[PDB]
Amino acid sequence: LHKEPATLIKAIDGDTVKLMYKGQPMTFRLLLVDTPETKHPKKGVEKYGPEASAFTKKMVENAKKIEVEFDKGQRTDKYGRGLAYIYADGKMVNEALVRQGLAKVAYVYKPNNTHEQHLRKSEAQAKKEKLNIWS
Ligand SMILES: Cc1cn([C@H]2C[C@H](OP(=O)(O)O)[C@@H](COP(=O)(O)O)O2)c(=O)[nH]c1=O
Ligand SMILES: [Ca+2]
Repeated sequence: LHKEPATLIKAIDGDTVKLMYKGQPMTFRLLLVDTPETKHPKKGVEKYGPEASAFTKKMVENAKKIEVEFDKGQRTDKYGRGLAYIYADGKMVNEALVRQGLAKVAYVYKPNNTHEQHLRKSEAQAKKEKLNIWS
């Protein structure tokens, strides 16, 4: 996998952010995780939804550099959102969320699962420390 630069446009929620990529505005959906819903009515505003959003926001807004890393399978989901691992000053947002108990490992679709084990170890640690979601 290779990282490429992107510029923040706006953080939408814990797992969705709008970025300028290759000179174009796009919405990215974080690969392999799911932060609680703050938007869809069919879901409501789930617990930690707001916390997860704040965490991501803070993380991307305060970063010097943002980078996107596409996996080896499809790069967009059926809604047209780019599917990537996003890094803030070299720190993976996807993992930071899981490590804090602010997201669960979800939507594992081969071959897009290069960092699945890594994300899975962080999640177990978050679970064993009973953080947020796991509290
Ligand atoms: C993360 C991810 C989500 N999606 C789809 C699965 C879900 O579709 P459905 O809308 O049918 O549930 C949705 C989850 O996104 P959200 O958490 O943003 O709702 O996005 C993919 O297709 N591939 C992915 O890699
Ligand atoms: Ca979500």
